[PDB]
Amino acid sequence: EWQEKPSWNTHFSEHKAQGVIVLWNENKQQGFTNNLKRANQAFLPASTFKIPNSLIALDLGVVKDEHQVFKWDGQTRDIAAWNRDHDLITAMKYSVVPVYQEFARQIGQARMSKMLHAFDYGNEDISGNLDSFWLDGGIRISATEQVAFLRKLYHNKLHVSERSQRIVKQAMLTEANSDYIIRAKTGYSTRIEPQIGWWVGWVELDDNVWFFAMNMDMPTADGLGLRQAITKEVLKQEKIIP
Amino acid sequence: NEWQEKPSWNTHFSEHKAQGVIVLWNENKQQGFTNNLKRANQAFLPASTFKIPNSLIALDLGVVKDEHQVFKWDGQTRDIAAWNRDHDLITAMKYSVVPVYQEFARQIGQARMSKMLHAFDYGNEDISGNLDSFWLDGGIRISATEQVAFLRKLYHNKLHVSERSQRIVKQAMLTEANSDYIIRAKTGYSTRIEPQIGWWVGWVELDDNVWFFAMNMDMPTADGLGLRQAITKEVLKQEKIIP
Ligand SMILES: [Cl-]
Ligand SMILES: [Cl-]
Ligand SMILES: [Cl-]
Repeated sequence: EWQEKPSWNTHFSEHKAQGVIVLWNENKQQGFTNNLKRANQAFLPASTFKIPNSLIALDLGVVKDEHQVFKWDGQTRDIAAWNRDHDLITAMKYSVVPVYQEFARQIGQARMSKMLHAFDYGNEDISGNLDSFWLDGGIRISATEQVAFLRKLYHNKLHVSERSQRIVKQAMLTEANSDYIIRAKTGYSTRIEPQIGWWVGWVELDDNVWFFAMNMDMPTADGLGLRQAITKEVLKQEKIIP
Repeated sequence: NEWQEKPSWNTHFSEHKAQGVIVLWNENKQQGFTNNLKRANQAFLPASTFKIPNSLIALDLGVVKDEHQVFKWDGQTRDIAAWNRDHDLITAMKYSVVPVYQEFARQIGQARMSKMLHAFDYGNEDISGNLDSFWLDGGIRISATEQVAFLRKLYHNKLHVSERSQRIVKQAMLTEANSDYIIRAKTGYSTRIEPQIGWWVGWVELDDNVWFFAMNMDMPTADGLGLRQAITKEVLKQEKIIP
């Protein structure tokens, strides 16, 4: 079941922001959100799509392992961190779009489409450009659907090999300390309105896992840091992290 | 492998009234560094750093099925409160839960434990002593440079166990991670046979390189346990490996 916590709206309004956070207590099989309506509203995934894209590329052997080098093609693109060699870990960390656009070209429309359906991923729709449908094409996913997808990934329940799922969860590693581990991926959809930021992932504790997915209106890139900060405010209010 | 002595790093021990060795290995350049070459090659009891090979063996023999399988508490109230509860592989490594791993060793048995440690080229490969305590008070000995040689094989999935077991153990070694680095490591604290020492062994993952490390230091009281990580981090920062 889900549970609306209207009080959670404070963490968006006090930063002059609008958005939704969805939390799922894995032990209790219970979910929470500040707004049920926006929690089920579907948006472009933008770079959160790197999670399923990585999985498919690994499963098909386009990516051999997490340290295989994807050599820069020498084309100077607008983001300097993209204009160099990467592996899967740094391609995820630096959200290196051209690396993932090449994965999509190699996967191809037929296999991309069939795998998204097998994942039950959002509307499972790849309409648009093969190399950009997750930025300006027809694919859409909600915060609650991100959580459903992530829980399957966490439990190795997607129907790719276990190895492919473990490698992707490695590549999602964002923060770890003696209190918690976070595996997650940011997103920033700017190509079509509404411009939004994403953060989806989970928090591993000693004895529970808490899945999360948030999106928020992002008129300016100046607020991108709020994706993680609002999420962390909610986690601390709920005593999930100190 | 190829080591170079940097005696100036001794200040990181002596300024804390400590005595020990740190070994650092630059994977890209295939180059090693240490404050003291002799102690870097001196073998000690591994204590709970043995949980790294013991985990690998237990996973590959199916004694442990996966990293969230529950090891029920055996009902004995031991001195370390964090031990007196159910554990999985992740939390058994994090809280260094010895009795869980003593039961693994009893399930593994002497013949398979010996064969696997020979396969890993682990230290002196000697399992003399009690099957369930030889890494705390038996015959096994391993040096800081040997720890690194072992960890490099694990990092590259080159040890003679399944890739899955190696990936699970590297996940279970996860200690710290941020936007600058990831540390996969394991502490140890050898108290049963003199000289009592502390250990920290592992590696630092950067965007473009991997730095392996193994340190040990004398530990006559538990008061200095935090220096295992703090001295390592002092060296890492001075060398610009971490901010
Ligand atoms: Cl939409
Ligand atoms: Cl992308
Ligand atoms: Cl142990």
